[PDB]
Amino acid sequence: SLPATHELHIFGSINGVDFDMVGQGTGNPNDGYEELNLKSTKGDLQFSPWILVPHIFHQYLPYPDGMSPFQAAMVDGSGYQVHRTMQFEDGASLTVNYRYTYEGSHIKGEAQVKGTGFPADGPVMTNSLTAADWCRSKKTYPNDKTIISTFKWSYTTGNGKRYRSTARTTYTFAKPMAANYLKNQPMYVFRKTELKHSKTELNFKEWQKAFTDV
Repeated sequence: SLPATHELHIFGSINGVDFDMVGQGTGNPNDGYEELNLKSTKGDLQFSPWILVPHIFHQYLPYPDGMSPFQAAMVDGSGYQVHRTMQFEDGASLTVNYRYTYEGSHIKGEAQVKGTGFPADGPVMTNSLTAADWCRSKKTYPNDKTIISTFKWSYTTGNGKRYRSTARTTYTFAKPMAANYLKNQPMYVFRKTELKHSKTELNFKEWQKAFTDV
């Protein structure tokens, strides 16, 4: 059934330096809200925690006329895997692979990240990231077991300057999606992220709304 609570183990390397975080959260699969708390299990982070946004659960995202394909693939237990690639304007790049398991309304996420190419004088490694612009995603369905989502991303720095990226995300479903979804392409989603972060800890929130060009 539809999720209510969730945990995430997110780990890997930024610029060849390992990191690992765990924690819990909750959300509302009826209006797309997610809260997450996470803690370092190997001490201080050596990069902007903002770099983990937005990577830190589309099972919490509803569609205009019912379940999103992600909610559907959790409810029937078939599920889906995720890969995301993101390219930064300063040549950095980042990947993330997700796997989930489901226990009633509880989700367990494993997210493995590899981030490289971040200038040492750059806002990631200087920790000069303060906020995340609103972001529009475009979702398309090239066959019945795949979705592609693409978007432009932007952080605000220290000085009111902007650090950009682009992103392509690939969802791979074990069962064919329902014909419904195939018919309303593309699906857009607007999302805002908030983040409060120490060196070891952070509280994350997301707001999400799916709409067509209708």
